Amino acid sequence: ACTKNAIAQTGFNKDKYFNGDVWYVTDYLDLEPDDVPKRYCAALAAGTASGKLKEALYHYDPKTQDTFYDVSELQVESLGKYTANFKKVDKNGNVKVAVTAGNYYTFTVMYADDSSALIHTCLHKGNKDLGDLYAVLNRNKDAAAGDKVKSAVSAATLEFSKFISTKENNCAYDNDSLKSLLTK
Ligand code: HEM
Repeated sequence: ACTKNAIAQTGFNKDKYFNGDVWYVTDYLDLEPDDVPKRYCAALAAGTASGKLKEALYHYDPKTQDTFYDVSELQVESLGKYTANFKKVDKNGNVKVAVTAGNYYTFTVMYADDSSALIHTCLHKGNKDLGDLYAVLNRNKDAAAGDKVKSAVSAATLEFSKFISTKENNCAYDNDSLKSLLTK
């Protein structure tokens, strides 16, 4: 179940966030913690491609090796808050599971600057959801969370100490695929 109406950053700069570059998840918190593994790897690219607002996602379970990519065109609900219907693709953008009604995520940018961000997502996959999932992002996959983003975690009435880091999982990413997938 998702339970939070995440508030988007006041003054969110959409063009900076959606600049075509990659964001790495460094830390995450699911309010239903058993919905996701204790060890995980994830990243995304976010950009406008031929006028269309896009995200490309990458998930990797470092223990099971379960791997998947997704592409979505985001619809705007308000500045910094989006609804994304996703398609599972291979790294080259070939469709494995087409877009469908019931497959979407919400995506709220709670805080962002040039290097760091805090997001909330609620994933819906038919009648399943994966809970309220918060993620700390950085442009540098190895960056420890700094004071701007940690303060934003506090401002959301969360505790950064409870987030799970992705940093000790040997995560290696294909940035080229993420960038190219924005067009797909
Ligand atoms: C920016 C952040 C994230 C977004 C927008 C997001 C989005 C999604 C989407 C769209 C799917 C469905 C993929 C498909 O079936 O095509 C998915 C699945 C999944 N995500 Fe995420 N995710 C994010 C971060 C994470 C993180 C950090 C974790 C783990 C800690 C995670 C764990 C999972 C798992 C385990 C699944 C598979 C669910 C299933 O097998 O049905 N995700 N996510």
